[PDB]
Amino acid sequence: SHMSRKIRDLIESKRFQNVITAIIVLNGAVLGLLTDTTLSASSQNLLERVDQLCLTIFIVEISLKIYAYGVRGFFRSGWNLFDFVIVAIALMPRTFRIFRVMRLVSVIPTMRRVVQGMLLALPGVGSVAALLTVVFYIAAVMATNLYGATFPEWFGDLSKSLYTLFQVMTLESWSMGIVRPVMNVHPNAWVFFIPFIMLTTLTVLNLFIGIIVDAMAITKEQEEEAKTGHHQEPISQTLLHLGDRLDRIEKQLAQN
Amino acid sequence: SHMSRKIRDLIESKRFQNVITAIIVLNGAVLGLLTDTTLSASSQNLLERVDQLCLTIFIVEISLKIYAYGVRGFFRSGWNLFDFVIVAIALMPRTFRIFRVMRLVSVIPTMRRVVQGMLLALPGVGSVAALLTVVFYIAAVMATNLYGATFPEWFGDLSKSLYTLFQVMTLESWSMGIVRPVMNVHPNAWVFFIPFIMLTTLTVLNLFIGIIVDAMAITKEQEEEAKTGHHQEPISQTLLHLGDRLDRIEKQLAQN
Amino acid sequence: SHMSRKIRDLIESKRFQNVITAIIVLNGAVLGLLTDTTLSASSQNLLERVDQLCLTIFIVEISLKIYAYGVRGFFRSGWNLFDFVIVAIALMPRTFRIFRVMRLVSVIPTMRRVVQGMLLALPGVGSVAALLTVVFYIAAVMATNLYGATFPEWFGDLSKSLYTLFQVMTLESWSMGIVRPVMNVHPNAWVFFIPFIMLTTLTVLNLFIGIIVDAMAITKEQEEEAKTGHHQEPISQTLLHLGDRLDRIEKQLAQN
Amino acid sequence: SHMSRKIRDLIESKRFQNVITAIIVLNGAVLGLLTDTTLSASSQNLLERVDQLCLTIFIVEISLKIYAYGVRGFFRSGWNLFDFVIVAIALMPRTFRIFRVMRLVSVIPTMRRVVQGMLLALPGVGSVAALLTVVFYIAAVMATNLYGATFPEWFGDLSKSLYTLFQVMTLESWSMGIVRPVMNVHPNAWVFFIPFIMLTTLTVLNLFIGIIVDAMAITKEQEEEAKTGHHQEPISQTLLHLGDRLDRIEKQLAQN
Ligand SMILES: CCCCCCCCCC(=O)N(CCO)C[C@@H](O)[C@@H](O)[C@@H](O)[C@@H](O)CO
Ligand SMILES: CCCCCCCCCC(=O)N(CCO)C[C@@H](O)[C@@H](O)[C@@H](O)[C@@H](O)CO
Ligand SMILES: CCCCCCCCCC(=O)N(CCO)C[C@@H](O)[C@@H](O)[C@@H](O)[C@@H](O)CO
Ligand SMILES: CCCCCCCCCC(=O)N(CCO)C[C@@H](O)[C@@H](O)[C@@H](O)[C@@H](O)CO
Ligand code: NA
Ligand code: NA
Ligand code: NA
Repeated sequence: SHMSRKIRDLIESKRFQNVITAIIVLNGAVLGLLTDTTLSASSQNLLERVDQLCLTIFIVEISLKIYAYGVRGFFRSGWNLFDFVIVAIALMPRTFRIFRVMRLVSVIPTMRRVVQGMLLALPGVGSVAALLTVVFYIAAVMATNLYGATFPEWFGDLSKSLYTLFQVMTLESWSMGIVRPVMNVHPNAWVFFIPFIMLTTLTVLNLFIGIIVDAMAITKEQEEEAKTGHHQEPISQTLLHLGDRLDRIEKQLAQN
Repeated sequence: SHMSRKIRDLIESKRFQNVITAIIVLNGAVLGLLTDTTLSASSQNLLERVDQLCLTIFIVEISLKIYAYGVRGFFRSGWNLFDFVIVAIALMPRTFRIFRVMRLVSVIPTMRRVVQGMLLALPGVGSVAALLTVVFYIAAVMATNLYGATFPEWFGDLSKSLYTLFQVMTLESWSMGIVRPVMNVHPNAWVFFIPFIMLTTLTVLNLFIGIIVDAMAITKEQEEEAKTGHHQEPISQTLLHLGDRLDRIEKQLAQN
Repeated sequence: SHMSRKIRDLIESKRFQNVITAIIVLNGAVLGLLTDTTLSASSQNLLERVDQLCLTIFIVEISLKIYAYGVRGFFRSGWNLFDFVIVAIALMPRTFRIFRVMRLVSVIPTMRRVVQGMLLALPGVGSVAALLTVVFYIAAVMATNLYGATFPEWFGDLSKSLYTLFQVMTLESWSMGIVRPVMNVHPNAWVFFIPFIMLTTLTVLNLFIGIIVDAMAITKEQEEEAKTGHHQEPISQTLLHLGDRLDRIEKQLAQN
Repeated sequence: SHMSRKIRDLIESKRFQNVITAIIVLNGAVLGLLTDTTLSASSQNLLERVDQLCLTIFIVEISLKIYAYGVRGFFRSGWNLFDFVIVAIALMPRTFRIFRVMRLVSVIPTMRRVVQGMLLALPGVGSVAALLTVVFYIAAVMATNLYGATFPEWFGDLSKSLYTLFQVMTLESWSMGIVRPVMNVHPNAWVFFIPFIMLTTLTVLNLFIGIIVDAMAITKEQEEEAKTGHHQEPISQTLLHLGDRLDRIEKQLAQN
């Protein structure tokens, strides 16, 4: 229909995106002002009405999209489903309303592309992340059995051990706060903690670098495709096509 | 005119740059000596006169440049505008006079190229930086509402929360100083702080690596252009021109 | 024989790997539950029987493999030898039974490939690691002689000095906890500690980056070979073969 | 002469390097044992004689080299000059004798190549290092003037400010130890310290990454040259030579 097509063009315009972005920012500002515990009853009531107005504008925006794309066509996108859930959970009584400021990511295409690159890079580091998880679990069981009776606040149970080993991997007071006090009772505890630090810092840096390198390459391809319609072909494909042109001319020269 | 041309050649010489660099260093040294609170009145007066002499030499230098390049031609460069502002603000009464040691960057071309590469890499990481800003704002609102009444020095208001979340992202006493004391009152606070650390450290490292990788490539191109007049063409352009030469010879062999 | 061939196909199936993986996870869960010191005698007895059952399943699995591959054929693989040692040490009475959760790495091929890439990258960083070791040894001898009599808990002997220099390299309380107290007695101690930090942080980051970059490239080749049978040839080999095709056609055109 | 040639072949053999390496290790071990303050007079005397024996073996080694290469030919190498200085300073009475364990780097060629790559990468990061130095100097002058009277232990003078800003750049107790106590007196001090941290951590990581990336590439070329006599030509040179072969065959086909 012509009407649904005029609505799609309104939705996909730069001005509509700018208005929705401004309402997300306004809603985020009123939720930030609502943290101020010194506000008067009238000021709080006013800010709650601005929040209610912002939420109504998002309802109109979402309904406008579902009509212009169709129920199955709208829910086909993960970003639209996210926008729908974020707005729908506010209707029908979580206390974390500030999470709808995440709509700045879903509404702005360049920010959406950064997050997409990070999410798409996750499967590729799954085995490095599983290796770190295995090391953490093994270390937490060992630390609990080794130090739980003598240092129960840090290692009294599996949950406590996982927490203090995460602190140890981040290098936060690992020695003055944790390992020197442990070594006063268990002199060889450095044999456990120093290899734990070497392994986890190497593995977490491998995990982070793997995410970053891949996310940057995916996002760069997505930026190229969003502007020109296509991305730069990999150097391997360029060299493959160069070799194909050489086979075509070699078959020639030989007998032609 | 011949005079303006002789002045331009004086300004663009290696000896003039070396003299201006020496005056910036001398001015920086006298401002560093002026921090010593034990100095006599005569010693302070002497150093203030050396500072005044340095500032007069920069006025002569700047005027010499504005005459030799023209008002619009001088202000066409951002570095010249910076040099002009830095010297002009000293005339007419900020207390931070030490900021004119930044002229070492604007005067030395290799240092100027490092800063240029860093500034030019900023637009390309704008979406990663905006994502970190969104995460910080959301986390600061949540932390204020969750912990502000029980830990008001760290999370009593939005400003306090942003400050302590910046400390938490840098891993500084995050656990022994902040999260273990918070968990004594809110046992599940690790559910907030550990994902906050994982997300912000990954995102800030993505931001820093993106700046560094791009700044290094831009600065390297600028060094090449400043020495030879041109930079190394990207491998994609070399492979494109190689494919063009193959099309020219294939059209040949086929029927020639 | 046909029987050994039917057993090999059972062992190499996805379902057999999934069952062995589930038994490793179950054994890891019962060893994690056994850390809970509040368990009843009956609960502990039950968990010890589940652990015994898991260990028997691994014995059947290992025996099944040794028969289907031969004694020399099974021990030809380092992963099979690891699986054998891990299970065999449990029979005949270390207290660290949780180390058999490392079998998740040896049993899952994608996790095995991550560890293989890390182990294979170690020879290539051996000289960077030896340089860090030389710097640590020299610094520990100097720190012991310089500060051992005045700060014996941190530098009283070589072992203590190596431990506190490892803490200093990780930047943990290096200044508020170690160097400011040392400088109260030895004012120029920053001349030792600040160059030590600059050198070791640069060298350890070189060591970690060298491991990560190489492990990622080796693991990526191993993933390619495990799926297609071969890996992507290096760009140097592609350009070498491209130059060979040009020599074949140049010898032609010249006189043909 | 034949004798000098037989001596050069002895010096350049793998067995002579292995003997000199073993004497460096032995000398390092006796200097490490000499740190033990509980040793008897006889044990100390014995270790000092082993140190004296090691030093005599290095004198014979150095003299053997100066005769076999000539005075100007020996001193032509920076490593030989280093080996000469290190041994010669021990004769004629620094207390840091442990520095002759640095001869492990000069004697072992693969370790020598790592250090060479790091030294050769230094000129290329000189402008990034100068930028960090300029930022540190400016910040130290500002911090001294801003906080020196209220926090004289940390910022009382330029030297104190440089030290605590180096601690702040390493993120060590930057907030709980330095900036929160400063903000109790100067509430806006975060406006100084947070941009200082952002700038210096970005710049020091740029400095470290620039050193590492270049040192790794130089060392890899040096390893290739030491084994085969030549290094891998850069991809740019391979593509340049590929384009030259295309010009030779295009001039042909056109009219041949
Ligand atoms: C891979 C990273 C995994 C990090 C998270 C692991 C710990 C999660 C469980 C947990 O933290 N607790 C269990 C829920 O009660 C709370 C405590 O057991 C523990 O945090 C102790 O530190 C307490 O003493 C705090 O007061
Ligand atoms: C993205 C990074 C953003 C980091 C900076 C955010 C905080 C900026 C505002 C601010 O720090 N203050 C507001 C100006 O008054 C001061 C305090 O609210 C706060 O710093 C508390 O820590 C006080 O208790 C200090 O004494
Ligand atoms: C390359 C990294 C090497 C790091 C490990 C070096 C130290 C290993 C030896 C060691 O730590 N000790 C010797 C065994 O007794 C124990 C103590 O000498 C020392 O840890 C002191 O800190 C004590 O005061 C602890 O209570
Ligand atoms: C680019 C990195 C530069 C870091 C090094 C800068 C400081 C060097 C000078 C120095 O540290 N001192 C001057 C020599 O006396 C000593 C003290 O002024 C200072 O260290 C204070 O912390 C004292 O209170 C220690 O007790
Ligand atoms: Na700390
Ligand atoms: Na740190
Ligand atoms: Na600390």
